[PDB]
Amino acid sequence: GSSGSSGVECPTCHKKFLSKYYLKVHNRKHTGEKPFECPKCGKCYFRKENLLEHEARNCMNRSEQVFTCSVCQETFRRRMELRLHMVSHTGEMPYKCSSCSQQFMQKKDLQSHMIKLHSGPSSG
Ligand SMILES: [Zn+2]
Ligand SMILES: [Zn+2]
Ligand SMILES: [Zn+2]
Ligand SMILES: [Zn+2]
Repeated sequence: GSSGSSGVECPTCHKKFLSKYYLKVHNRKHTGEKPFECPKCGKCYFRKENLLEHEARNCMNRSEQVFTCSVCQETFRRRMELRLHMVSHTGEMPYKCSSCSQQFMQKKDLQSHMIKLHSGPSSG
């Protein structure tokens, strides 16, 4: 049935990809001991409660690579989206700017933003 094409393969789930890059980032999950994991698909869930929900909320199903929240188990076809969504759970992003008052998830992400956008090689 389902077929793929020239590319790498996951020595864990046996899932081929277009480029190693994706394969690696994908394996990120596999690695790292976990307490529980959906016995239907294989989604590790630190908290049991979360695991149970998911099973009902959503499970393995031929569909575009999406992301699942960690509080409401939402659905995001993109990674960044989830990041901009999590803020709703914690009010707002963990990091913020001062000149523009931007928002970021990482400290370095902000510092660099102020060192390039605010402190770029241009005078604009
Ligand atoms: Zn895999
Ligand atoms: Zn599942
Ligand atoms: Zn959420
Ligand atoms: Zn800024």
